[PDB]
Amino acid sequence: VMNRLILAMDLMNRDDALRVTGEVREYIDTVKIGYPLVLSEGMDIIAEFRKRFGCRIIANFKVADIPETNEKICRATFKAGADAIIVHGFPGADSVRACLNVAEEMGREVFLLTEMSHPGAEMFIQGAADEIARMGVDLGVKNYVGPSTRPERLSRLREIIGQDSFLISPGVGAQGGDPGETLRFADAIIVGRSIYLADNPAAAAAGIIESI
Amino acid sequence: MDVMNRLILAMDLMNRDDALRVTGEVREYIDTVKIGYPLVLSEGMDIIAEFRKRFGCRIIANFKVADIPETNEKICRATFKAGADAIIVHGFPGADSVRACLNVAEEMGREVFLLTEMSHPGAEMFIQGAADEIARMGVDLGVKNYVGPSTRPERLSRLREIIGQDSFLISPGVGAQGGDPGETLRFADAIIVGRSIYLADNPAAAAAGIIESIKDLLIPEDPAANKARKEAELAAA
Ligand SMILES: O=c1cnn([C@@H]2O[C@H](COP(=O)(O)O)[C@@H](O)[C@H]2O)c(=O)[nH]1
Ligand SMILES: O=c1cnn([C@@H]2O[C@H](COP(=O)(O)O)[C@@H](O)[C@H]2O)c(=O)[nH]1
Repeated sequence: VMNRLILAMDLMNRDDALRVTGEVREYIDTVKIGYPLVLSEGMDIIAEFRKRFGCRIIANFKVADIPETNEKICRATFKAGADAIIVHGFPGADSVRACLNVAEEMGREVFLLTEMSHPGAEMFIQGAADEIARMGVDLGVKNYVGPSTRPERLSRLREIIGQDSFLISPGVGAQGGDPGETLRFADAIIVGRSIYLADNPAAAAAGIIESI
Repeated sequence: MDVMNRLILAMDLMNRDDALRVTGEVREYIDTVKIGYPLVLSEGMDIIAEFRKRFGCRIIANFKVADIPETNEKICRATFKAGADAIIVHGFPGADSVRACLNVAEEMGREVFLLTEMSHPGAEMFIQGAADEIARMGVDLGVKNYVGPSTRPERLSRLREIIGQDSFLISPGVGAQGGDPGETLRFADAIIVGRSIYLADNPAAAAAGIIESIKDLLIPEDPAANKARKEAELAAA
């Protein structure tokens, strides 16, 4: 099946970002580009990564606005070339639907963020996570994001979304999540700092590929 | 901060030429412009510095920051380096995520606006239920600027009760979203208007008309005087 390792490229300058992604090109086929890089180098960086690496791109933009603005953000992001975009479910169904409509029109994918992996996630997001996942199912969402740091929550999310839904999980490495335990429930893991901060990113990526 | 005429333009057009033209047509009425991702993702972050260079207006980056602490810090640094005076941050992700933003703003001398409740229908599903707690979290963290819904003025008064009168509160949803400017300005310090102005056949006339409606509420310009006014409005509410 698919490669189970996704690189979160959150370096903030083009030279370092391109150099490091190039070094691990052999180990990953999907790169998640977020605002740290986009706000520092521009949306054109998406097209450049696709040209240089031939990878799929997930725009980790945590879309969380009203429907009208969400539609605009998705349209600009897919025109820039991203294959998928990560959307927050907490702002509600209408906001998620606006994203899905644009994705359906352009043949792209929406990933719904159900529960985040950081400590602060326990304050409000965790309590809404199961309902958000259910909302996703009701809306026809097929791609989800869940926390590597809480495997029991990942298990519960998997129960709600089913075996056919695709689940990716961040929080591996720097945040404390374990690749193996995470992959008992998620289809793929997201790894950022553990790879990109390393003196030898290729060796770091290779090591993760090894343990899984 | 003090917002001229209590009106903030939400400039969500997606091309530079139209955005600069409309803002230029209404600059005599406002001194605060809110720029979000529709414009930034289309024209680049350099658009913020261009607006500051051209108009001298205050710029609030409406980025709805909602990531983990580490990423939030990066987004705020990049945004403030680009010229934004303030940034809007979501509180649903928790206290550590908001704190990360506040620390950068404190270090760089900028401001953080905490979004407590959104104005769209979907806000009722999860946000509204967490809104009072998010506002209290903001108070506990030292947050001094907030965003609340013009579409639910009664929710705004409750929010105002939690944050006090010294906190600055702005509110979107007026115009296209159907929000009530009059009831909203009993509680918020300023309203945000996007489409009703930028999609108008004459943006300047649209802005002028809204300001006339605001001036008719007889809201004091002096902060101390409006504080007294707001205290009485809240007691009545
Ligand atoms: O619940 C979470 C936690 N983290 N991330 C993102 O995944 C990456 C994780 O990076 P890291 O491996 O360096 O901690 C970063 O881009 C981060 O914003 C999410 O999208 N959701
Ligand atoms: O709770 C809300 C609702 N809307 N907005 C934003 O405020 C503006 C309102 O625009 P409008 O006047 O065209 O409806 C847009 O930029 C929108 O993303 C918020 O920040 N928070």
